[PDB]
Amino acid sequence: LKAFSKHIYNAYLKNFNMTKKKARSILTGKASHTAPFVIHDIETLWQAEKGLVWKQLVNGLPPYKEISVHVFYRCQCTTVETVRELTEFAKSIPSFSSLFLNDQVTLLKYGVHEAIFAMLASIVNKDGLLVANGSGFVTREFLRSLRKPFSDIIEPKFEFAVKFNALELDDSDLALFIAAIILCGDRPGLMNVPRVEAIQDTILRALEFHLQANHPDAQQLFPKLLQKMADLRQLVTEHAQMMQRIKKTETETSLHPLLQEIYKD
Repeated sequence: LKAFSKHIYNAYLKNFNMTKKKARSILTGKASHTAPFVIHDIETLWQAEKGLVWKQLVNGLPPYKEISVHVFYRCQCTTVETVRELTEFAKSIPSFSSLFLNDQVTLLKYGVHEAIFAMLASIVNKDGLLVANGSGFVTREFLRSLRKPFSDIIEPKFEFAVKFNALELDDSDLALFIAAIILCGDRPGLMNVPRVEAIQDTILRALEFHLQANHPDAQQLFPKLLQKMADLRQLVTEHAQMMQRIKKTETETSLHPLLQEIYKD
């Protein structure tokens, strides 16, 4: 069961560009590494959009862009990229790839944002989060200063993150936690529910034993992670409701087609 756990952890190490270990060494928890440029206002954002590069979007901010919309587009680039990694992470686990492709799409459709938000914590601290593969740090206050639609879709994520990082989980813990969120036999339209439930239960029993070893002193941690999965469920529900309002009221902001395929139902 722990051999199954190491296989999930390696799938994680091979498919994710940023790990909590590496993220923690950047904002300096103890083992400092290197640099992060701070974007805390329009001037520094402009400087980042030149200095730490990025190249791909970065279009004007008057006729149909503006500081707040440009930041939202950046959020989209980031979420679509993490979706690609999550997909390769899932495909790297045998049981997941054995399922018929339609079931794989259904699982990813309803669980990728729950995983994204769980992972967001790894690169978040009370004051901000890293961007551009760790090369930058965007302050929490700056994000809050954005127009009222875009400035409040990210704030609740910080509140989750802070409370989530208090559990002090490591990458090996996260590998299993994310796998558990993706292999959820409770998703709408799942064709083979029994098979999925079976894979999930197995992931959850390996997670439980893994904590037993990894966190021998933490009490009620496993059931606590279970409540978090439930909280993540509600966080995504609120997130989608907010994405709904932006689509209805923010006529100039474009929406990535892939992210459009996820929320549609």
